[PDB]
Amino acid sequence: ADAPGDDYVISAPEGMKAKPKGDKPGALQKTVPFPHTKHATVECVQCHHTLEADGGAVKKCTTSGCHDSLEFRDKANAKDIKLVENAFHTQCIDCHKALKKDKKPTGPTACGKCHTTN
Ligand code: HEC
Ligand code: HEC
Ligand code: HEC
Ligand code: HEC
Repeated sequence: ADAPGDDYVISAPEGMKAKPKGDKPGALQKTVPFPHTKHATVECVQCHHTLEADGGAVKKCTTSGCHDSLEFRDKANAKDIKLVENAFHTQCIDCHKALKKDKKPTGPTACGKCHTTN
C-alpha cells in the first residue's frame, strides 16, 4: 500500500474509556500527529507487523481481532497487549527512548510532546 501523508493524526478508537479522576469523569489525551516520512528508515512491516498475514493490506491497529479493547489501562490489566495504551506506547516510545540513549535523531518521549493536537 502507500503510506498516508504527514498530516495524518492517530486518535483513540470511538468508545475508548479513560481512567476516572477519582470521582470526577476522566478525559482522553490529546491526539497524536504521526508523520510517515520521518519513519522511512523503518520497514513498513516492523510497525505493521501483521502485514503478511493480512495479505499486504494495512489494517488499523485497533481493528476487530487486533488491539480492539476499549478498556483503560489499570493495574489488573496492565499486561494486556489488547489495550490501546500498551499497543501504541510499546511501539512508539520504546524506539524513541532507545535512539535517544544512543545519541542520534529521534522522536518524542514526553507525554505532552507526542499528545499535541488541541
Ligand atoms: C508518542 C511518542 C507517545 C508518547 C511519548 C506517549 N503516548 Fe500516549 N499514546 C500514543 C498514541 C499514538 C496513542 C494512541 C492514540 C490515542 O491518542 O489514543 C496513545 C494513547 C494514550 C492513552 C490511551 C488513550 C487516552 O486515554 O487518551 C493514554 C492514557 C496515553 N497515551 C497517555 C500517555 C502518557 C501519560 C504519556 C507519558 C507517560 C504518553 N501517553 C506518552 C503515543 C504517545
Ligand atoms: C511505525 C514507525 C510505522 C512505520 C515505519 C510505518 N507506519 Fe504506517 N502507520 C503507523 C501507525 C501507528 C498508523 C496508525 C494506525 C492506527 O491504527 O491508527 C499508521 C497508518 C498507516 C496507514 C493508514 C491506516 C488507516 O488510517 O486506515 C497506512 C495505509 C500505512 N500506515 C501505511 C504504511 C506503509 C506502506 C509503510 C511503509 C512505507 C508504513 N505504513 C510504515 C505506523 C507506521
Ligand atoms: C490484528 C490483525 C493486528 C494488527 C492489525 C496489529 N496487531 Fe499488534 N498484535 C496483534 C497480536 C495478535 C499480537 C500478539 C499476540 C498476543 O496476544 O500478545 C500483537 C502484538 C503486538 C505487540 C507486541 C510485540 C512484541 O511483544 O513483540 C505490539 C507492541 C503491537 N502488536 C502493536 C501494534 C500496533 C501499534 C499496530 C498498528 C500499527 C499493530 N500492533 C497492529 C494483532 C494485531
Ligand atoms: C523506531 C523503530 C521508531 C518507531 C517505532 C517510531 N518512531 Fe517516531 N521517530 C523515529 C525516528 C528515528 C525519528 C527521527 C527521524 C528523523 O529523521 O529525524 C522519529 C521521529 C518522530 C516524530 C518527529 C519528532 C521531531 O523531533 O520532530 C514524531 C512526531 C514521531 N516520531 C512519532 C512517532 C509515533 C506516534 C510512533 C508510534 C506509532 C513512532 N514515532 C514510532 C523512530 C521511531
